[PDB]
Amino acid sequence: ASMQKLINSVQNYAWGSKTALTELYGIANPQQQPMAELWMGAHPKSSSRITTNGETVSLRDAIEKNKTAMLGEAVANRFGELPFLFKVLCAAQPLSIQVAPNKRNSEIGFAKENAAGPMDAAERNYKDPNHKPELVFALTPFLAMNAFREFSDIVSLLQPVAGAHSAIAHFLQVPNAERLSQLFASLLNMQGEEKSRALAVLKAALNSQQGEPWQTIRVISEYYPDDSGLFSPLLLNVVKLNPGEAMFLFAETPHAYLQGVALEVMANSDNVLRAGLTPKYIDIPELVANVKFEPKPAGELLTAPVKSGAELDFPIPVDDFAFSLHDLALQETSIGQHSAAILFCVEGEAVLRKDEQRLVLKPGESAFIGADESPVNASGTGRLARVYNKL
Repeated sequence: ASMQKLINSVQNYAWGSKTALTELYGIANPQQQPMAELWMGAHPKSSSRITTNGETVSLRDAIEKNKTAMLGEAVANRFGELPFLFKVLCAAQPLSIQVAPNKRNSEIGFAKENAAGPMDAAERNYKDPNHKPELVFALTPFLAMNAFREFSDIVSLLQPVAGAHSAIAHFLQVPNAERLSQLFASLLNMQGEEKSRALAVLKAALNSQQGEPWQTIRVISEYYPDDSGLFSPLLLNVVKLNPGEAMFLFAETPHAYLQGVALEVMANSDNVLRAGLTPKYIDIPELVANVKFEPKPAGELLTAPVKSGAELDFPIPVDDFAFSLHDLALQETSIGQHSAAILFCVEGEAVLRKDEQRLVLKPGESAFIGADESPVNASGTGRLARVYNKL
């Protein structure tokens, strides 16, 4: 079959929503497990499957058998694999702050660590040498953190808590990238009485400061009462994405997913460098070496999409993946690409057609389109998201 409806995995991580996938898409959950992520792709931990004959097969194994045909020649020769994983993300709670090292440093990190051999230890930062560019696209109102605030913004937010830590006072005295780096490291390295002091001052400020990002700190404190990451909304932009809005997560930049439901598209890497809101050991020197202490103005945080006909493209500044939304109507529109694609029904109902084959997707369902099977015609109502490669 030219178009392959996907059988996808749902990760039941303890942080996931017990209800979000059910309420959005009607996915069953009779025993009320946490449903954290719905995976669309060919990840070796849990590949999506396709149906042949009647038998199911791993999408990963199927691509493996047939790389050029499935991925296209460009993707096949550049990456050697499907170069992205596409998820629906549905936490019940705020998640860890993370930084993605760039490609060069991920390579260096992966090698530095092997030469001292241990994969599943807590000292380990680099599971592979890939970078991890990512886009998030809000499905429901989505609260996140991304990038450092303008320095003057940080100064204003830190004034009320100047007494929490001497690193704050030091930054306030000269608010520059050097002292921002020292502050960031100082905060994450707070211990014992130094840490209880700082957290006591912060929690007292919440009673006298109103609005954001103070409210965001309250939200986080429900789950991370004893985490130096509670100060992060004062350093990092807090963003409330409306459904349909997106943000690209650049390298070397702290970010976090705090509340809501989104699509996530990422390059393939299992590397996770944390920067707070975690009980795990953090290697602060390694983290600091992979952070660019440059402000990002709020006006620059969301990706500006571009509409052409029925297609809304979200320009991504890397080659690893591309992302577009497609309006559906009665009159078919042709959706084609030089690569493999995954198509996901965001809302309404999608009827895909390739020659004689018809495939209906309801919201939350997806299909894989191999490169050799492009283009397909789409009709119906609502919108289809597509992950692909523009190479």
